[PDB]
Amino acid sequence: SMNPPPPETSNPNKPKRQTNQLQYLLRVVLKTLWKHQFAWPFQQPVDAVKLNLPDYYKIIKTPMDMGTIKKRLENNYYWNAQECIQDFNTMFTNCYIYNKPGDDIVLMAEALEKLFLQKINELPT
Ligand SMILES: Cn1cc(-c2ccc(C(=O)Nc3cc(-c4ccccc4)ccc3N)nc2)c2cc[nH]c2c1=O
Repeated sequence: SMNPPPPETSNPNKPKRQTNQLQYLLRVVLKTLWKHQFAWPFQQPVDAVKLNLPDYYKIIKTPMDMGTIKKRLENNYYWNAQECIQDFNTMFTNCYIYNKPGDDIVLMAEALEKLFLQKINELPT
């Protein structure tokens, strides 16, 4: 297909372990962004077929979205908080390098990124 398989969200042989930062990433960061008015373009992988973006996966080499991030957190996929932060950053980068700077999608991404950074700056140690 035009669309890749979605990113893996299960880590079957990794031990399950909570950390304060991962709890924060799920219960504060992801929860706040997931419920935001502008979350909808970002809650699932970009469907280049339905959205008619035949070049999307030519430009975007590392697809990422909040649906994948949510599942990863809910499955304890990440070994540490920085991996999860990196996925958020990748999501936003993809949006900013593919879409035109004036597009409404970019304005929505910036509002979410602002909120993301606001929450990340209060990440527990
Ligand atoms: C990251 N990213 C994402 C999307 C994306 C992803 C999903 C949608 C989607 O679901 N639209 C939708 C919206 C409505 C709706 C919403 C609000 C009010 C009324 C109607 C209804 C149906 C559909 N289908 N749109 C754009 C996208 C496009 C171009 N570039 C990107 C991009 O980089």
